[PDB]
Amino acid sequence: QTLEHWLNVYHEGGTRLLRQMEKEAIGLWTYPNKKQYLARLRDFFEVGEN
DNA sequence: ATATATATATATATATATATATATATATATATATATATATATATATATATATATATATAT
Repeated sequence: QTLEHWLNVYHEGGTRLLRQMEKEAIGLWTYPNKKQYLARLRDFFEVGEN
């Protein structure tokens, strides 16, 4: 997974294509809002939100 | 491994706003038609006078 690939997918289609890709590809996550993504970051790096 | 209670994401349903078309209520104007009024002419009926057809009364 790289930025170029994501941009290509987006140019091919909107949010729906990326949501489908989430299911298609392993080891990937997406979040439509920042709070959940930051929660994932926290639980990955084992730190408090501060 | 399933129930049972939160949390998040998504979709649905509703409310607001505006644009466009249609329906309803009201008023007015118009036209048409109906009905009536008016005027004129003619028809019918009755009345009166004269003419035609027929008979009788009065005066001498």
